[PDB]
Amino acid sequence: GHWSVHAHCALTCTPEYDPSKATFVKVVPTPNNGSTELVALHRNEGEDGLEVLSFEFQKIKYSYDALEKKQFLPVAFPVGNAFSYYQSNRGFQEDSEIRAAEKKFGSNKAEMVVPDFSELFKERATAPFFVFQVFCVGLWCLDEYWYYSVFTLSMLVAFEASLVQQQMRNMSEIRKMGNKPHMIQVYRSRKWRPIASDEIVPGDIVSIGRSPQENLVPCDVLLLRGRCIVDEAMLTGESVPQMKEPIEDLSPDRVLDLQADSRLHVIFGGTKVVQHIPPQKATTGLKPVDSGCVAYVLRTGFNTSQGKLLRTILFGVKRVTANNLETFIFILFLLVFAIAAAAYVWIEGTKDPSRNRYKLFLECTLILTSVVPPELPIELSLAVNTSLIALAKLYMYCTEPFRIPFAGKVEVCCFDKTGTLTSDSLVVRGVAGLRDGKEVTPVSSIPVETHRALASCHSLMQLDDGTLVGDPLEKAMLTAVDWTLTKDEKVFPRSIKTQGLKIHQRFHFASALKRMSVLASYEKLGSTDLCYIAAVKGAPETLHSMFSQCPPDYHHIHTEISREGARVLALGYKELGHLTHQQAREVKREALECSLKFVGFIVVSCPLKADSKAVIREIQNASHRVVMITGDNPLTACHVAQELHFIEKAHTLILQPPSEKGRQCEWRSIDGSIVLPLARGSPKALALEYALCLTGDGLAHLQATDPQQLLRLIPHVQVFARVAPKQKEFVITSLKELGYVTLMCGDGTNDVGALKHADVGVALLANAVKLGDASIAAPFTSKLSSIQCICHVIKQGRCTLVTTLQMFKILALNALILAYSQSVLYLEGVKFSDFQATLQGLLLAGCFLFISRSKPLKTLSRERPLPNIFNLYTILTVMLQFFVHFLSLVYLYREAQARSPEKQEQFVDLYKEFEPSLVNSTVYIMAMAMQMATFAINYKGPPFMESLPENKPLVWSLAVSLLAIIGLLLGSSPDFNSQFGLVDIPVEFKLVIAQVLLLDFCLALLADRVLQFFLG
Repeated sequence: GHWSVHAHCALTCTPEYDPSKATFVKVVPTPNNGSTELVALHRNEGEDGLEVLSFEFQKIKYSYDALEKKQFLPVAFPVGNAFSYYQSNRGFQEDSEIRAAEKKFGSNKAEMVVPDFSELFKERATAPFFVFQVFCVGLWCLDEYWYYSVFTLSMLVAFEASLVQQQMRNMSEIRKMGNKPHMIQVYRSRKWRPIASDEIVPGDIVSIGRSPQENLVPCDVLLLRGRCIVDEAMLTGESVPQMKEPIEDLSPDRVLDLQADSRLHVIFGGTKVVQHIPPQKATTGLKPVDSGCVAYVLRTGFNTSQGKLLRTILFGVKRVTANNLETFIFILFLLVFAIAAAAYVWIEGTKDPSRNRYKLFLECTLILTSVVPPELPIELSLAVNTSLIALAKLYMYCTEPFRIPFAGKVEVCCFDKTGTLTSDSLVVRGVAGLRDGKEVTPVSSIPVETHRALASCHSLMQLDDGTLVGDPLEKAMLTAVDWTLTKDEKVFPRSIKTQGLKIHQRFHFASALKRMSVLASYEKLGSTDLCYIAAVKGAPETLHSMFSQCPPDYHHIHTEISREGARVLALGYKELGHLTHQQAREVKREALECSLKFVGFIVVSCPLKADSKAVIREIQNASHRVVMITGDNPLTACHVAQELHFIEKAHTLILQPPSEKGRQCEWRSIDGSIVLPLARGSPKALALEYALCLTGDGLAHLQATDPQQLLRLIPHVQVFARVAPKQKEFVITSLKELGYVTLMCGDGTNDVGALKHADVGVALLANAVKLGDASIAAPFTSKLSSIQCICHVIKQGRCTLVTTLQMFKILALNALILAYSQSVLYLEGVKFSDFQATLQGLLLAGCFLFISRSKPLKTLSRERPLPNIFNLYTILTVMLQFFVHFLSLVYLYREAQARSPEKQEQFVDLYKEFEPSLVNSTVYIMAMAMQMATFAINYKGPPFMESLPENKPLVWSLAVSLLAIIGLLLGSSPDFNSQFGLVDIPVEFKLVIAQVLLLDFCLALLADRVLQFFLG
């Protein structure tokens, strides 16, 4: 189809090479994705005298940089300009130049293109396989087999129309998620205008706000000023809304990076606005009529994140393509036996001079067309569709079907304990470090300084309804604190006679700094002066050095707290003395951390889910390896891992990078008793001796020193800890490079990048639907917080893979039987009339459809599905069965031919049509027996799928086929077999026919089962 396009383009107009004036330019799709297309260039007048030829591909604009690069390049977006310049940037000033800029840089239309069902059918009809099929149908027409042609063409067009219908049903959903265009209050020509969403262009300044109609954010915008409560669920999927901070406070020397500064300052498109905080009237700047937060438009068109993902959804694949090498080699092998049969056909026919040659070549081509089954990719699509529909009932969505089959081949599965293996809600047991010893004191008895430190240090927010929403950790601590949080960022104690604390501004968590700070002031008792007190929290290991005064048992108590597995978080509070109002704005975010005072720890219990234990046990029972990738304390992860039996060795040793440069890395055990430096040899012996786990800092050190030993060590490691999001992508890709099929289950925003690159990925959304950033483009998407989705998806993958193997085997045997039977038996002047091979076509169609709908078991088993069709078992069984059936067929033919009386007249009138015979009867009955035997023998039952009797449709179909075979062989009803035009056989030789049929069936069963037993 794609190659068929360029011939038409060449015919319409010649390709043009000269860059002076090109009428049309071919578009290279690139192997990753896309399709071959031709686009007409756009010629525009240049105001400055410089012309640019432009084209649009997938609604993405690219330009020929005739000035510097002399090549096609995408249009540069205003995001690349300096952050400080945009701070100083005012925006456009006049409307004529506004249309000038809109025309010259293009526009953005969030509406998508939905092809018509007729158009979709026409576009699918160009596929090579449908053309091959319709050619074959025409060949059956030419061989006078008119009924055969009409039935096969009807079935093929019916299935293609069914595919088009399900494609249209999917397109209807994409239409449903489409966002209707709407008016927006935007700043242009030094004024505010009512402007529709479609006509927004980058460089515009828009003051967005909480729309009374709950209108979604049109596109990505950069929050210039003000605070806003934004619900990024439908895009990002975090149940916790992410705060947005104004950039006027940001330093001008900073250079904006999308990856680093995405969460707190740039407002993504497609999100829903809940509440916007208006800036103070004292500040001088952009003044909006609607009193909404002013924002700058960075990215538009489909180059925005939501647009990128949904356009990749649309123009990525119409239907899943599975024309892999295995299918090609299957066709090739069946075609090899086809060519052998056809060669015998031609030779034996040419041995006879009387018969026509052109007709003989016609049935030769008929045999060839019959060999390649017209239903070959149809049932692969059917099996994938049935698997998808079955997997749908488990409340789990699948954005892309194609790596569903990859689920069966999984060997190593990755898990995250944060939020996925443990509930995020949890509970707080107390506040530690405020009393002598390792004992944790209740929240009631902790000092008031700890009370204010815990209460102030929170990023929680208040909605219009005022419901408390935020991080479950902060949620739980404030619940223990019990101080009310008001919409005015004032924290009031419920039962404590202390003045409330008003948070002036919040510094949020940074991954690199591993800390966050809160800056606020409290009124002194008996005076109106404002005393600024700042409470901070973060990584205890980082927070230790920043304490000015610290107890000696800090690391000791931290070690024992992490021993229990409870999440430990150090609390800090600095006096800071008295501060002025302006100086509070003056102080930067990295200055609050210095000269801190220790306040104590907090123990945060992580409750391991009970349902986790059974699924982990089952997945280890599946001859699979499980690896833990998480970010908390490494020995905390060790406690979690041993609790779920992730590690079963006598001891486990942690890896640390050495304090001094040039020192060889040395492991230390959890108890610390066993210490051994890393050896250059294989860690297999140590792994047998004890379990190994890697820390994130050690991971970085091993990356920086030499990747080789790291690559050797990764496969045998069970626990990964303190791993930042980039290094999770690192570890997933590293596991993939070893060749093991990778499965990962993640929920947090840190896991998006890793789930992007995993071979099979599932994303879990709490509560609910959120439909997170990953879940848009994750391989799979699950709505249930439990991780039973892992075992369910693995089971479905096993089932679909075994079904595909089954299907290829059935098609191979059945095609070979029908092909050889027809090929030689037409040579003997014995061809099927319309009714009988119509019947066989119905039996094949019905049996294929019923076996396509197999059901799986309830529990998985230790045995592993075969990797693919390319294994010795399949080829050896197909050949052994084929010879076992071939010998029987040859015996039947010779035994019959030794019996039928010869021709009465050598020359037969050409006008005479088919007249019934007995060889017809024997060959058709034997072929039916062979199809029945194929279906009965090759159905692999437990423990990979249900038993043979359980699949009631297939049992009924096989029973009907066997009843038809037995009734025809008996020939009890003369009307019945007369309708089929089958001549009666003498009973003395139904005896032999039945005996040889049973012998063939039993030999096939015994041979196949003994082969399975020997090569299991």
